[PDB]
Amino acid sequence: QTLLDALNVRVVGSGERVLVLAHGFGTDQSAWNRILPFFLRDYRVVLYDLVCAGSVNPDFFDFRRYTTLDPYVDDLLHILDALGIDQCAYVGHSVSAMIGILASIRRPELFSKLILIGASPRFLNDEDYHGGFEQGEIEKVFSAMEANYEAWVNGFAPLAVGADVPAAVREFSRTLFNMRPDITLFVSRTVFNSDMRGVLGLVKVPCHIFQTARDHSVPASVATYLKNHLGGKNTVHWLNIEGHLPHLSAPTLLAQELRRALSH
Ligand SMILES: O=c1[nH]c(=O)n(-c2ccc(O)c([N+](=O)[O-])c2)c2ccccc12
Repeated sequence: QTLLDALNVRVVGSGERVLVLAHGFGTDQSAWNRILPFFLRDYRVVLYDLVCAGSVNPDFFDFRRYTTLDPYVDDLLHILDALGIDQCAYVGHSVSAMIGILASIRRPELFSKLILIGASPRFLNDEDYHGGFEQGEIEKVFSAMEANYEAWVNGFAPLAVGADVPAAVREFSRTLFNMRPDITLFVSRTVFNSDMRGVLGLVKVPCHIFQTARDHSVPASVATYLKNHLGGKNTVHWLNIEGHLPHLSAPTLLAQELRRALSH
């Protein structure tokens, strides 16, 4: 209840079937603004801000608490229990895909299906696994972010959007620049340190894996990896959308693909 207020929980739409939209890194729930109109007639939509969002009071971001994805999972389950949700479809972008995977292992009855967008269980390369990033490269990123946060945002946002969609570049820049820099750096280490490979097989809920073309954060092989390793019935959607942020860059097409996945 003070948690619902703290994380800007919003419930809209005319339907009864519950659809949770959970934003990822560098954004807030406003990233779903252009999807949302397509779900109000036939869903009950639940949106919230991760505690790291620039829209959330930075006083709530307890560095002693939010050291792994688990406490983010506790926030998500607290919200669904407080709303009296006993079953939903969940859409998680970026880190929210991994949050939803973990939540479903904790509460396998709460989710009818997960829709994962721009999802990766591991970013760092090793001898047996390609995530797309070297440890040395990530360190240099953290240094740049510390040196000049604004410059870092303005250099990274075009790469994350990927396609030449200047409105989405401005929009992602906007929400990243609203995040407090100390929070952004800490969350960025949470993201790069994540390793969800050992838990994928514990998932038993069906997963739709939405993979864009030329996603700077997620090589194509990682979407294949999720399809092979998630424990339940998996479907890969190879979206006709370029870049990591299809909800910002191609909302009308992403909305129709979500509608299709949520039907069957
Ligand atoms: O240089 C980066 N390259 C990246 O691809 N990411 C990143 C990794 C995972 C993601 O889900 C996102 N994202 O933008 O939602 C971004 C970063 C995430 C935080 C900080 C820096 C970076």
